Amino acid sequence: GSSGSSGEGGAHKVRAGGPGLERGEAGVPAEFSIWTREAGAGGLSIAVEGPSKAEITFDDHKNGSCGVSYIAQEPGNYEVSIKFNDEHIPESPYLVPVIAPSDDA
Repeated sequence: GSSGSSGEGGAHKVRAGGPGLERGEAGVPAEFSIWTREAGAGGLSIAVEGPSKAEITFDDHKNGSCGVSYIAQEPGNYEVSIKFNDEHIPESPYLVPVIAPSDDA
């Protein structure tokens, strides 16, 4: 069995959602906040994979949220794999269909 190690939460007990996850754009930074007000504590991993290389920036702003952003030089469906405390959540990996924005000048 075990001795006794406190630890509540767990991958499943982790939700993620943002205005960027739903959809993204090529050349534009896609930010998104992760709702971790359920799980007790744990690490977080982000990996954006797709037809091209995507930039990633992690900056701890507060204890509540961290704020993660990623830019895709090329359009396409970037699959961002999110692992909590070394565990795959029922919401990952994520599929963000990025596209190249066409502006008329």
